Amino acid sequence: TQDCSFQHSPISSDFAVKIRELSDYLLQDYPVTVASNLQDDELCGGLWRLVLAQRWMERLKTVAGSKMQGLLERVNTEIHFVTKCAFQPPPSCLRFVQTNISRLLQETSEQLVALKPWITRQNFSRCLELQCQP
Amino acid sequence: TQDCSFQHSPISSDFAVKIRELSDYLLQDYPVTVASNLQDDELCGGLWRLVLAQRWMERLKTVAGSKMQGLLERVNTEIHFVTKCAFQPPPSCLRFVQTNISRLLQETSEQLVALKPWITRQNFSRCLELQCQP
Ligand SMILES: [Zn+2]
Ligand SMILES: [Zn+2]
Ligand SMILES: [Zn+2]
Ligand SMILES: [Zn+2]
Ligand SMILES: [Zn+2]
Ligand SMILES: [Zn+2]
Repeated sequence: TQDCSFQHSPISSDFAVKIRELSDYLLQDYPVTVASNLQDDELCGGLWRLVLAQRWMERLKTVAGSKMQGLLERVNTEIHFVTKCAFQPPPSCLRFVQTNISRLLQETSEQLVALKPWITRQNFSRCLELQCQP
Repeated sequence: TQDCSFQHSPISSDFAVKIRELSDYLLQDYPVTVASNLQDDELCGGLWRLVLAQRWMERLKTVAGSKMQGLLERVNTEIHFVTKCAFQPPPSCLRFVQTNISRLLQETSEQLVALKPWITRQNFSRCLELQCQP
């Protein structure tokens, strides 16, 4: 079974800085998406969204200018650890809804904060399969 | 009667610079619009489009990060001369279409180049009213 756990915490302490820096050069209502029906799971929840947010940082880098690429990539690095785990592609039941990139960035920050005290204490093996709610 | 002429330095020599400096920090496919059926007019064509690109620059300034505002505010200053004339509100016939902001900025640059050799020699009074193709 693919496992997923972090012995040492992957979250850096100045991640909120790299996000405020990206936001300083962003057109805040740029359309991105967020899952609208992610199952309520107090252990995998933030992790699922970080994986999704992470998938967005990559897509954004491809249509970003030389200098915006660095700000994206630098925020990408703060949450790229989620790929250390074999997360499965989103299920067909997962619905996405258009939201401002400022919303996505704000939530990502929040998820890192809430995840910080637990990232190294929990076994996240069952988070690999993203789950839906109706 | 309302007049629209420019006897000063309307278009500068360094506009492609403030623009490229803006694009380097942009998500190239950010959604904007361009008029799709602007009537054919040798004298007003570019001006009308600059008029529209200008309103976008103002708009995008209200949703931009503190530092993106500066990048914008400077590109807006390059085409700010269009607000010197009493351009009338766009006609109901004027259809708009979504386009990447990269295409808008590229076109805005091309327009300033084409308009540069003439902006201070022509009288644009008849451009105050934007027209559509039949
Ligand atoms: Zn292992
Ligand atoms: Zn160790
Ligand atoms: Zn990567
Ligand atoms: Zn200039
Ligand atoms: Zn003609
Ligand atoms: Zn003004």
